[PDB]
Amino acid sequence: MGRRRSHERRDLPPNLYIRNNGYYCYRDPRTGKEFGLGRDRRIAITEAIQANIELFSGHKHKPLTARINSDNSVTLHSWLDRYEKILAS
DNA sequence: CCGTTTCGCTCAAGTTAGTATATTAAAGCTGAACGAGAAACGTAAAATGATATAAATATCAATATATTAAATTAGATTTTGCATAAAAAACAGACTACATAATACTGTAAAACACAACATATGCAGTCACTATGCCGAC
Repeated sequence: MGRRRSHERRDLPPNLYIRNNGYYCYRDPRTGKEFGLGRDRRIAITEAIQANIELFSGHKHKPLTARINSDNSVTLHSWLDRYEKILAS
């Protein structure tokens, strides 16, 4: 992979970059080069967004096996089970 | 004696009957840590119980007679409780004199930055290689 995922990519489209000088670039699916898009975040992002298309349903993440995860997991039944206990008190 | 069916029971999902509180305000309860003076104890030293026997000293009744400590007065006086009042010193109530800050006003250097023509390294702009398995193709 070489770079894998990084931290700045966490909030940037697939074909988008982010140099050291807070600048963003536009990758090219022909040779691998890139150009200069914008200085802002949502601006450079939206640009790469309208380039190919938006994200998807959720998140990709597909290395080789798996790793730690700490996302959202709200549920009604789960709450209800905790509610029945509070009632007994 | 034993099996079979009805009946007493409790679990599970609808159908009704009843009563109504939150903050202020000020305590009251109780586990746990905090800080000295007096007497029961105990080993050690001083006074006393132990112990006995012929000789020395005290035990005491019954009454005369000189002696004396000391409570009982009785009058004398330091001692003790309580102010009164003025000489003497403290200290606000005045006031000008004196040295000192806040302020009144003039005199002068210079901080702080816009404005404007250049000068140019450096970040950004644009393209190819570095570095190593995908994908696609065979096994």
